[PDB]
Amino acid sequence: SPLPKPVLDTNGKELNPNSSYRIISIGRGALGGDVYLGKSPNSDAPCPDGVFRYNSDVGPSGTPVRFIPLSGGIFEDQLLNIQFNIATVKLCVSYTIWKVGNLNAYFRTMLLETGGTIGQADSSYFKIVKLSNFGYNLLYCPIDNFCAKVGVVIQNGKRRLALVNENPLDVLFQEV
Amino acid sequence: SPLPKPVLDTNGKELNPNSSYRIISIGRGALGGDVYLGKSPNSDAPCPDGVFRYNSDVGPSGTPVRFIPLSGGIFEDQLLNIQFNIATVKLCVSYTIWKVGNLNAYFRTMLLETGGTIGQADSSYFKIVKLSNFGYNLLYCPITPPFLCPFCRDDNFCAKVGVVIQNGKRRLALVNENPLDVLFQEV
Ligand SMILES: *[C@@H]1O[C@H](CO)[C@@H](O)[C@H](O)[C@H]1NC(C)=O
Repeated sequence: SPLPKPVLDTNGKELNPNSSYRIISIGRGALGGDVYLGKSPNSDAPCPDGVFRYNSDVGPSGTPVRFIPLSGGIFEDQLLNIQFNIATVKLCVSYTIWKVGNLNAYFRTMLLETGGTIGQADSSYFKIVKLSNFGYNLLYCPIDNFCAKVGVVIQNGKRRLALVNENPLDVLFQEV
Repeated sequence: SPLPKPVLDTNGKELNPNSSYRIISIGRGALGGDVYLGKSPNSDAPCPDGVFRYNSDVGPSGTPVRFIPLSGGIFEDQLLNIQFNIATVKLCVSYTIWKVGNLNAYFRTMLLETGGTIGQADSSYFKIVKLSNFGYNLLYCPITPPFLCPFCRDDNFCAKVGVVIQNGKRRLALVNENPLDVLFQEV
């Protein structure tokens, strides 16, 4: 019985819902590459709708996000929505909001997408956990409580975030 | 346009339409204060609609913006729209986009607001220029006749963007003199 612990950014500050963070990797160079909003393949969607991370961190920085906790603050092991915190055209507002996709028969998993909703019964909820001595992991939780770890599959040469069983993605939160 | 000059951020790097910048003050201390999206008192907008700067740089950092040229890249003396680069609800998307308000007969000028459009005939276009030899200034540049604008004189009827004190807050606004001197810090 430990009690709720705050998530901390790379500066050691508690995550604030009114701030923006890049989700960066544990690794540097070739193992680096921040999370970003990109275009998927075989995607009907009118807007960018894939959640990816870069193939190395020697290039662009990630797309910032905010965390919308269901009730109150950003704490470990607590449900929240995640949304890329940038301006889009009216059409694409939905497509900043993280969502888990339909089970993809080739990968035999669900890939992370955008196009969901904030704070509803149909929304995709995630939690931030410390499964490790350094950094955090993201889990997807429907409706401990039957969650799934987020990691990466390789899709058209890109790092596509997806649900996995082993090697989840280790991340830190870098205030923007 | 004696060869076209890209606008540079605080690292000397050319500004890009797909990055975000904070608009920061140039002076530090009490002269400091980044641009932010704030709630206007005396506005019935359904979302915050005021372009302000903080009263010193000890407070929060500014609301990031992106620059959206009418055409092409980001260059000095070239028309662009400006938008605070943040997620909002659908009804509030407009209120990330910079525009010039109507004549405020009390301040005897127009206040900078959000509520605008991007890349249309009705959009509020601005330019990034170099008046003083350190940092940049913003101008508002009417693309139709500014019947209503007191300070739309300069050259092409462009007006200097500066600051007025509204409920003890620095509110951006068209000024006759003392333009706001700004640097762009990549987010
Ligand atoms: C910004 O926009 C260009 C437009 O083609 C795109 O290739 C790129 O992702 C971005 N980066 C740079 C450095 O231009």
